[PDB]
Amino acid sequence: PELDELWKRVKKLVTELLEQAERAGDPEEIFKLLEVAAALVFLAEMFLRLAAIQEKATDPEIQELAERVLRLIKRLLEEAERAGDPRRIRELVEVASQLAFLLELFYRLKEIQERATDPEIQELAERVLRLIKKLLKAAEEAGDPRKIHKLVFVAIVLLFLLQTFYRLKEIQEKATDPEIQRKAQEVLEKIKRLLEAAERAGDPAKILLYVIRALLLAMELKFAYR
Amino acid sequence: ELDELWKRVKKLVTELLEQAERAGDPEEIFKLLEVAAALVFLAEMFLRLAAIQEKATDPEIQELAERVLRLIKRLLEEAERAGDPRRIRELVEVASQLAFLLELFYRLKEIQERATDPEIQELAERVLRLIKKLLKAAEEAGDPRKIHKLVFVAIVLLFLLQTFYRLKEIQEKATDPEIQRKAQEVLEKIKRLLEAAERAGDPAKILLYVIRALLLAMELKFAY
Repeated sequence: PELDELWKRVKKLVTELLEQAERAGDPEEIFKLLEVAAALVFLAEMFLRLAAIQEKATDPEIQELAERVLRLIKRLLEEAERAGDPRRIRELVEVASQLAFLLELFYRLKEIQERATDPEIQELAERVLRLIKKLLKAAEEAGDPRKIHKLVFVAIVLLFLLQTFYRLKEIQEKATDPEIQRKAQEVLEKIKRLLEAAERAGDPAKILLYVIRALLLAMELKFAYR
Repeated sequence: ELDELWKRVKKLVTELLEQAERAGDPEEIFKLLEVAAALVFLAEMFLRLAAIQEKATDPEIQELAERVLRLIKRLLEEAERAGDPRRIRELVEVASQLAFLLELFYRLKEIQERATDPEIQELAERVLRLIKKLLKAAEEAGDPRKIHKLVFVAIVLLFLLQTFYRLKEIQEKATDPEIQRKAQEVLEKIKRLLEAAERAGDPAKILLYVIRALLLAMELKFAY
C-alpha cells in the first residue's frame, strides 16, 4: 500500500533525473543528477525492509518509528518533486536517504533482537528507541532539511550504538579469554553511563558527543576481540 | 596493518572530539562530531576485513579490498596532515564512502557463497574488473572529489552486482511463471547494460547505465 505509492513517486523522480542527465550537460552536472537518482534507488531498496519491519514478530516501538520515518521521507520527496533548484532537490533527496538508512538499521535491530537472550539488553534498547522517537518528533516539526539532517544523524549514530551494545553483550556471552571478558564488562558499564547522560542531555549535539564517546569505547573492545 | 589503521583512526577521532569540545558554535560542533562519527563508521568497516580475507572469498574481492584500504590510509594520512577543518571533512567523508565498499564487498562475499546460477561468476568478474579499473583510477586521481566520483560508481556497481544475485534467487525460487520469467528477462537487460558499462570511456556514462539497470531490477523487486 504505502510502499507502492512511495515507489511510484520514486520511479517518477528517477526517470526525470535520468532524462535530464541523458540530455546535454557537463560531466559534473550529469554526475550530480545521477548521484540524486542513485540515492533515490537506494531509498527504494530501503523501502523493501518494511515488509520485515511490518511483520507481526517485530517490536511495535520499532514499527512506529519506521512509520514516522516513512512519513518524513514522503514529505521530503513531495518537496523534491516540486522543487526546481537542483541543489534543493539534491539536499532534499540526501536527507530522505539518510532517513531511509534508519529503516536498514531498524531492520538490523529487529534481526539482532530476535536472537538476543539477555533481558536487560532488551530494556536498554527501549530507552534508546524512546530517545530516537524524541529526535524523530523534532525532525517532523522542522521546516529546514538541514535541521532534519542533524536530528536524523544523531538517530543513526544512536542506533549504531545500540547495535554495538548487542554485539558487546554477545562477546560477553561467549568470549573465553578472561581479559576480553574483563574489558567487555568495563566497556558495557561505561557505555550504559554514557547512554544515561545522552538520555538526560536535551541538547542533540551533546547527545551526539556522548554517543560518539561510547562508540569509540566499544570499538576499542571490538578491535581487541578481532 | 589493520592495527595501525585503527591507531590512526583513534588519533583523528580524539583530536576531533577535542575540537568539538573547544568549539563554541553549535553548527561547527555538529560538523566536527559528524566527522568523528564518520571515522568510527570507518573502523567498523575495517572489522569486515577478516571475513573478506578468508580462504573462501573471491580473490578478486580480496585484491579490491586491499586497494580500498590503501586509498583509505592515504586519505587518513592526508587528514592528519591538513589543518583546514573543511579539508579534513572532505577527506574523511571520501574515506568513509571507500569504507562502505568493504560492507558491500562483505555482502557480495556472502551472496556469492549461495550462487546456484553459475553464469553469474563470469559476469561478476567483469563487474569486479570494472570496479578494479575504477579503483585503480581512484588511486591515481589525487583529487579527493575525483576519488569520490570513481568510488561512487564503484559503490553503485557493487550494489547492482549484489542485486544481480538476488534476482537469480527470485528466478529459481518463484512460483508464478510470469514473475519467474520477468526475473530472467530483467537479468538479460542487465547483462547488456553491464556490457555497455565495460566499454564506456567515462564514469558518468557507466553510472547512467548502472542506474538504468538498478531501476529495472528494483521494478522487479517491487513486483513481488
